[PDB]
Amino acid sequence: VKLRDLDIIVTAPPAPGWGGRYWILVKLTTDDGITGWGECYAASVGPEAMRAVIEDVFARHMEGENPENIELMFRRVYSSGFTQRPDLTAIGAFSGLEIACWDILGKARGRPVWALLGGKMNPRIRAYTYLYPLPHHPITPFWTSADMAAESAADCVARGYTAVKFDPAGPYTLRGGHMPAMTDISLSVEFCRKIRAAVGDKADLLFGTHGQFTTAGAIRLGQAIEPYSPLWYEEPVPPDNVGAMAQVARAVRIPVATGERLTTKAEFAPVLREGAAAILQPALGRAGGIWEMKKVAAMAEVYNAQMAPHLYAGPVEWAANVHFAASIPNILMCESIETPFHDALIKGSIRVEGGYITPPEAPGLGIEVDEALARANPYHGTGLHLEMQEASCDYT
Amino acid sequence: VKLRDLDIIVTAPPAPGWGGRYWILVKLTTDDGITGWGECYAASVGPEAMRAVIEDVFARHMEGENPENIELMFRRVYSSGFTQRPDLTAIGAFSGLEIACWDILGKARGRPVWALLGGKMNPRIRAYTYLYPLPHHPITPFWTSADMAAESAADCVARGYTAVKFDPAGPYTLRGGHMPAMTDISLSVEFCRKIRAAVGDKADLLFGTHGQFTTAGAIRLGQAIEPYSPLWYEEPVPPDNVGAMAQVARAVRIPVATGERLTTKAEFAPVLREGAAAILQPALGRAGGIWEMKKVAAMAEVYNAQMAPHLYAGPVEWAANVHFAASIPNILMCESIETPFHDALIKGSIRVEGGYITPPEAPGLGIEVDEALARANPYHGTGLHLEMQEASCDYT
Amino acid sequence: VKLRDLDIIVTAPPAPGWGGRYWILVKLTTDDGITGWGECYAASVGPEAMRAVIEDVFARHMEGENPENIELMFRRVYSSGFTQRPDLTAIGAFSGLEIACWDILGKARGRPVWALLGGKMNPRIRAYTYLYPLPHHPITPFWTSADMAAESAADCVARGYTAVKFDPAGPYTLRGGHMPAMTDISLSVEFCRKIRAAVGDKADLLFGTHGQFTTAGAIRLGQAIEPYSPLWYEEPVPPDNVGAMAQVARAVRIPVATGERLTTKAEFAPVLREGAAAILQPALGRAGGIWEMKKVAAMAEVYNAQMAPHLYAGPVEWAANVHFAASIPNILMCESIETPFHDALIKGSIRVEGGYITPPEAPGLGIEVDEALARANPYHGTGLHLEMQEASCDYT
Amino acid sequence: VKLRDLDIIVTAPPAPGWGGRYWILVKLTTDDGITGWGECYAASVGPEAMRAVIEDVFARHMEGENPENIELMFRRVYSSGFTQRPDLTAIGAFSGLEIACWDILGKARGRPVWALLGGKMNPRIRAYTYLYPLPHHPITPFWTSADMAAESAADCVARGYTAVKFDPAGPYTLRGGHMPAMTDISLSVEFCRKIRAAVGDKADLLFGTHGQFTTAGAIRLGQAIEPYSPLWYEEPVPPDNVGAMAQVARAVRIPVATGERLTTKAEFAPVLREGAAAILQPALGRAGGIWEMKKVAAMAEVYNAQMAPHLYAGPVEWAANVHFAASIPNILMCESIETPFHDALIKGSIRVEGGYITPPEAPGLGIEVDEALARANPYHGTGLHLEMQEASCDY
Amino acid sequence: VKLRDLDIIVTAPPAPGWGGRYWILVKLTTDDGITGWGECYAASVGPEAMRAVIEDVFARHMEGENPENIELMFRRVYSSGFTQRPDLTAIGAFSGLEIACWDILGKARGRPVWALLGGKMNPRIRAYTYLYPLPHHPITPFWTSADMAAESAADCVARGYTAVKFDPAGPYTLRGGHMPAMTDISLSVEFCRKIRAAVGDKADLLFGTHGQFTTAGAIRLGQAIEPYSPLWYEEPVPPDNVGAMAQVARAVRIPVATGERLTTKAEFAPVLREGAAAILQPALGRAGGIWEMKKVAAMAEVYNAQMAPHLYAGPVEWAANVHFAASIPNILMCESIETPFHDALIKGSIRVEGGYITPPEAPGLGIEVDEALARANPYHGTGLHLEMQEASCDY
Ligand SMILES: OC[C@H]1O[C@@H](O)[C@H](O)[C@@H]1O
Ligand SMILES: OC[C@H]1O[C@@H](O)[C@H](O)[C@@H]1O
Ligand SMILES: OC[C@H]1O[C@@H](O)[C@H](O)[C@@H]1O
Ligand SMILES: OC[C@H]1O[C@@H](O)[C@H](O)[C@@H]1O
Ligand SMILES: OC[C@H]1O[C@@H](O)[C@H](O)[C@@H]1O
Ligand SMILES: OC[C@H]1O[C@@H](O)[C@H](O)[C@@H]1O
Ligand SMILES: [Mg+2]
Ligand SMILES: [Mg+2]
Ligand SMILES: [Mg+2]
Ligand SMILES: [Mg+2]
Ligand SMILES: [Mg+2]
Repeated sequence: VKLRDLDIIVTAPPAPGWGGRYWILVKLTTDDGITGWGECYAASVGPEAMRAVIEDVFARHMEGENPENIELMFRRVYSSGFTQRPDLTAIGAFSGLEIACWDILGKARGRPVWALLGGKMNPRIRAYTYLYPLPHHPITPFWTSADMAAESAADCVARGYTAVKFDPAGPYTLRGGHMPAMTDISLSVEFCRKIRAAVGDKADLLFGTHGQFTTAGAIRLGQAIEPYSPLWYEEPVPPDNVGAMAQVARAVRIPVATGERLTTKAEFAPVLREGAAAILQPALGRAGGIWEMKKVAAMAEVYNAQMAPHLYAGPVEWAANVHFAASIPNILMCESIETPFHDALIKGSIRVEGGYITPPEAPGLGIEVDEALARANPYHGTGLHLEMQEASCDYT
Repeated sequence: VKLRDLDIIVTAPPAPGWGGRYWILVKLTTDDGITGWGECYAASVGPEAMRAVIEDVFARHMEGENPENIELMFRRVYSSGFTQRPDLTAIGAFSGLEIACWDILGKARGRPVWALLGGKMNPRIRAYTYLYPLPHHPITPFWTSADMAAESAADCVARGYTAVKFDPAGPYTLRGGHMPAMTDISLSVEFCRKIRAAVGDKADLLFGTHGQFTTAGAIRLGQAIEPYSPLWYEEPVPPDNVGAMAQVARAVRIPVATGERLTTKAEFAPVLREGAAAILQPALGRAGGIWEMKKVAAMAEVYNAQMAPHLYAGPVEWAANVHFAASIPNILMCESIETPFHDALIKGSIRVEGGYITPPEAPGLGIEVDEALARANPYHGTGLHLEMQEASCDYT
Repeated sequence: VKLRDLDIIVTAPPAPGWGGRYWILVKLTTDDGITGWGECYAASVGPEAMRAVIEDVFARHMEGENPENIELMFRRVYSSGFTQRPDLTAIGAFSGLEIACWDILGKARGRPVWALLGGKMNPRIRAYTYLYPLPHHPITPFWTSADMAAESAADCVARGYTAVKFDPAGPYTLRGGHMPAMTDISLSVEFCRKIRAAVGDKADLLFGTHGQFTTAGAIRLGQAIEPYSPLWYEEPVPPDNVGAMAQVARAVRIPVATGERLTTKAEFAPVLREGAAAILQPALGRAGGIWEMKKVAAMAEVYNAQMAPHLYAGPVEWAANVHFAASIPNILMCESIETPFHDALIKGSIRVEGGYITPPEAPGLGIEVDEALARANPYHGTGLHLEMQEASCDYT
Repeated sequence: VKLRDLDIIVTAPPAPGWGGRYWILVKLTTDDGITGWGECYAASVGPEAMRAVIEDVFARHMEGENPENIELMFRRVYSSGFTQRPDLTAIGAFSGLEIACWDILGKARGRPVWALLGGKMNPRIRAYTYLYPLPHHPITPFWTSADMAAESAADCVARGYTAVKFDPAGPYTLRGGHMPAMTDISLSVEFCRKIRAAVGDKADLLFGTHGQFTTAGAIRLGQAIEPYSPLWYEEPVPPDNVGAMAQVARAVRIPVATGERLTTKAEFAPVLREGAAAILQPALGRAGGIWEMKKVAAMAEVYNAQMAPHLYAGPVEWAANVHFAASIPNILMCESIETPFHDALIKGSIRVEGGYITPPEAPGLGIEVDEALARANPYHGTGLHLEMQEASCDY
Repeated sequence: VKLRDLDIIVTAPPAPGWGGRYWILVKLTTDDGITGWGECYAASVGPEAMRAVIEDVFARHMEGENPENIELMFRRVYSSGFTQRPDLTAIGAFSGLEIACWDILGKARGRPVWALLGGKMNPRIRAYTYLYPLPHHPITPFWTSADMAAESAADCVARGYTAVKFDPAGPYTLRGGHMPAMTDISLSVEFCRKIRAAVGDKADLLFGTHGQFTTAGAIRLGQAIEPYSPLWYEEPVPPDNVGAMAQVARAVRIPVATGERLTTKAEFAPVLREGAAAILQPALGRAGGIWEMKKVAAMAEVYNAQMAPHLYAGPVEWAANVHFAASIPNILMCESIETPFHDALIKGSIRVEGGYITPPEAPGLGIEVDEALARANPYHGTGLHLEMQEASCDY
């Protein structure tokens, strides 16, 4: 078969909007009518600019191609316009389209995507979630309340989650790395202490930092939270300096996790080689798609390192994560977001049950995308999927 | 003053089209009506998608801002959408806009841009050019003809050039690095031998490769051309592997030059640190603009390394290169392209004279852009500025 | 479907016998009657012991399993008996069985194997061959005759080959590395000189050493042959010391190729990481099979390195090489052996044509194995596929 | 003399089966009637296939050879079939045969094997044991019971042992390294705390992990057990990544020990060179035999590192360990397993006495193998000596 | 048996005295009357002081000991007086005594020494020699004559030698490394050119420098001789800086050989680890003896490096080299000196024949030492075995 048609749907999750301001869905159709769904993860520019980028990438490198030719299509986009180094925006476009190709391939083969990726390694995939406000928690105060976070952790654990994520360490800003305030450090310690007291040995603590810090700052914060045995320390520094992250990794006793803002094996390889991270967290809708991330997973294997696929986006990218995770021996866990809208968008096709995800057995990604629901929920705002503060860190 | 309006003009150089399929010009206007001109260098996606990207970057991060705030505007774009690592496409958009800001600043200050960048280091800037066919040379056979290249080289020296560039080493393809054919090596040797014979000591040879090669291939080719004392070996490998390039630099006795496909100090710093290149060749319309490249020039200084700004684009980016070059102690030379169209587009405001460029004394970039000429030459081709071949290297 | 039956056929090539004393072929049959062919490359012990080893591996880890589960089956064999490090014999057994699984998968999917491996990268694959005696050459004197080798090189070029391999450097012995005799060095120079004269730019020289040498000896030999621009220097030292090989790589101006005696990504990753080789030459019937070697090919990509699959065995392993090579962007060339028996054994299903190989379009490996022919050619000797002599290097 | 005959006996230890499902014994006879016994440690494939491998290795490289020629026979097998890099299965076959050659050599020389290896360094060799259930302990609950492990440790100390080993860190699986569960870490801390309280300064704690973990996971577990001063941290990661293990060694304050799944000096040298381990634990029946391990012991010397020969097998390999250990300056301790079957199989010829082993003075390995007993205890299972679980870690 | 008696004999080789001013022979006798011969290589102080050192070492650490206990006796001497780091003089004394122990052990075992060292690897051992004046060559002009050296080289080849050594690079002085004169480089080039022309492919050139040079000077000299493909570049810098030798190794395309002035595995291990030398040339009478060098040979194996035992001493140390070399898979070649005195002192027991040495089959070192001849040739001078001049390099 040959790829023929592209539809792009930008959809806005209802309030409180866990998973960001909008999700960029792509729907591909072959010349014989098979449809595949994918999801792009790219917000350097807004959704309208992303539409033009996606349409270009598809028309230029993919339209009329056999969807089997995943290596070739990656090379075309990766090399586009005499580049042949990672383009964060163009590869974001490609990744979503590549995921749709896998959905198509599974349907054409009559097999789930994982069955095409070296088969099943994992009959059940360990899941985790951020700590989100419970219904009685005021949303804004929740983010700096250790007490409320501990309640959310207790509820996650009751529900079967074996790991929970939180970031009490303060705002990320556009200036780059900063030194944490003493209050950021003490709050981070309070969170770890209270969450550990609430979950005991029943769950791991995932310290979900957002690249806020200088190397110096990341080390000072890291050392303070060591006594609570967090399973990982995520993005301790901004994503533009592998050497700086390896410095943090060598100086703190907590495993460093990173990858959500990185793209292609050309960026993941140095992270491993320099010892910057032990746990890789690519967003498949950003990092080059399923096949490219299989290449990265194999690289992680020879460093005795593991994958933990990123999710702060919709259930389509999450379905890609699940098939990917089902097929690799070095899976740690899959980030997950439980909301009515996430579930409804794929008609409950794949779910976290008792803290774990069972790989679907249906063909392709094993999802039924509610296209009507996505279209009934357009994005009207002027913001990006996520945004970085302009105001500096508060020391007063 | 504040940045107010943006106009984007995509212009096609007339046949034979030295400088690529199209140039992306940007024109900014302040709220007091000062106009500034810049040029973007970004072709992962085509002109129409780039229009949308540039509009987004301007409206989101720059509209309404004081043009003095160059550090701030860079931080905004660089961090946009929770990224804060180089985005080749978004920073390409910013870079052109940043150059227009400098044009505006120079006009507001009543000074040439170089005077705002630490003043004048270089009363004259050494230029170079590719070897282009002479009026009596057939175009297609020229590129693989050592005899014709040598004739072109003699002509360049007659007109005062002290350095000439050529790439006789074969096609660059989307597959990534390949091993050169024996004929690629022999042709490269023949070019270097005959061009050296033609120029003697009057000019340097610049071996202007396009990242065609595996590390192994780059070393085999490099050792073969060493006897002709080429001043530099440009992009010996693809731009997505700093360690690989450093392996070439250590294994060949020719200084390695690179950078036209890199962006921001976050990418240039590791190139220096690992010893991947001795000469840095940013395209200012790609790499973050003038101020960001001043940062890189300072970094090159503490490696006893030099800048050689890239030009395979229009005279507006070139003008930016000139002001940048004029203000740095560690300038090697400025890539230049002499066509009637280049000259006409800036109304002969800045020219190579006897192999050298005098920094302009007029305010701003010191150019008068022929906007009418640009608009009379629209681009409506289907191709990208430059493109990478799909067919493999030919060994037969 | 499920794997059900295994047949093992050990076949001896007739005269002149290029490709070793015997080939170990495996035939797998599923519960629904689909057949797949593979080939094991393992001769630490003889074919009778290997038959017992292959039976054990299949029954313990593979019988009853869905052939899709390539990741899982590799993990089972690789970890077998609380090992989980490379076992050369056990993995040799698995590799052939794994290749047969791929033949089955392609047949089940109705697609060529390469189509299941990320699709087609290479519509034509560059082949090479050893220099073999011409009909007018006495066989034994051929191996040390530079004059005859040159004739054979010209012959290969006339056949359309673009690279030729030869080893004039003397015997490999069980003692480990030795220093070459002055005669070994002079003969190697004479070979390179006369072969280069005979082929000019029409073909590459592949210096096909067999790990005879101490690090010191390999460097002395390497420097002597540099003037002839050999494309690679194969196994300059024994395969049991990555650091020693990297020392050679750094001290010689020729790219180092290795891998035929290595197994799994666990061994190939340090080779890349330490810069021991630029070109990886796994024997797929030894190194863990097709999928494991796709993992290695991906690792080679992030070192800007290439694959050149090894062949000193039958056409079944070669078929695996072809499908593997068809699917990777970083293919250099495929080692090939053109004998009447190789061709007859797969009924001319896949052939070298004018120095290149077209990937087959038929399902699975795209071969029709002549089982009757393999069975009519049993192995009756007491030797191993290849053997290392006991007598030392001859300096007198 | 010349090696002429090989006999292979696969024997199964009676329940509870401390030492694994089966032991592969080899018996070599020279042309003038001297017999030597050795033991192979190799289970990538089962005993049936191993018989075929052993027969091949012996017939091809050793039959008809003078047993003095240990360097040559090693080179022959190591290089077999144009290989000349470690083959886990072929070298496991060779190792047992090589041990048997040393038994023969000792007998022909009229000297204990240690006497031929540079002489006696160690009049008494420090022994250690795993913690095994006491008679009143239920077998299954014992492995996760810190209380019972502490009781067993106290008993070990009362019998003279100065070091004890235990692994409470959870299952090893075929998937490769995993992250420990919080309960794996807490249980490991509980074991270390209670065993340390039970033994005080009277014994060392040996944290006998089985390569279960990712580098990250091994560092998290390792840091938690540091306060109890464990003497070593064994196989913290799988045996297929020297760089990963070196990362653990640099990041935890406990000496790393490894080697039971490694083979030949070609694999032990990089471990030392990269600082992956401070203590080397080859299984002599796997790693290339006695002489190859003397080479490794010498390499360990120039890294100020020590040897601790592995034992999860029979008394024959153990006897090889003792002679090896007696002859080296850099011995730490010898792993030992005390069962009635181990003792009976070598007719009580060598024994742990009060936590230490005296090198025997009799010729060869100084053992009398009860061949009849070995033959009366055949292996009837379908499994391997040890096996790796398919199911993942339980969180 | 136990070591009981020590006799020291210092003997001077007659003019022209190839092999140095004197050789230090040691003779050990066991309590049951077995005799063993060894040779010490130690010249920091003269023969009389060395006598006192050897007597002390023997009486303190070895007398009354079973000669089997080679590991233990080395540890004793190595650690003597709270040292436990290489003492050139003390270990030089031990080394000769250790060689004598091996002679005794072989006699007691009824086997050649090589048979006790892992058996035979090499049925014949490749030999080499310095280029010595031919009978019609004037001795003094010979050392700086490329023409005469080439004649001697052609003669060596006619006699079956496959490698020849020479040093045209100038004097070694007590000052330490110096820069070669242009004439030193030119003469070295002339030597290499003319010797290569005389031997073609029939022999290797061994550039046998004596540590004359600074790192810079060694690199300038090394690059100039590269075109003639010398097999090795011996001791390019003084033996007291591993990092400096490694700098030469990385900067010249010739393999570096060293070790004659080094002692124990503690010094050879860093040489390998840092990549300072690819070929190791211990003098067994200096470096710790046969067993200690077997440890070093095993270390060389895991660096894919080789041994070339040093000889500028008597036939007793040479006998030790031969047995050592016979037993190791990684032998390159054995330095040899053919003089009437060498041959007579061991009664022609072991000889170079057609450029190769056959390991003896007789018990022990397989030599019959002419004790009477040794005593008939005492050393009468006041000098040292070799000496370093005080005058600087001549520019
Ligand atoms: O600048 C170096 C690059 O490496 C990666 O860590 C980041 O993507 C960054 O862009
Ligand atoms: O691939 C690693 C990064 O380094 C740079 O060389 C490339 O642009 C890439 O983004
Ligand atoms: O794969 C690398 C090797 O290092 C050693 O630790 C293992 O034996 C493995 O085979
Ligand atoms: O000896 C260590 C390993 O490195 C690799 O080069 C060989 O396969 C060997 O097994
Ligand atoms: O000079 C430092 C040490 O290194 C060795 O090379 C020398 O023997 C010396 O003792
Ligand atoms: O072992 C190498 C040398 O360095 C010093 O530490 C020792 O004394 C020894 O002589
Ligand atoms: Mg995150
Ligand atoms: Mg260029
Ligand atoms: Mg080969
Ligand atoms: Mg263990
Ligand atoms: Mg010397």
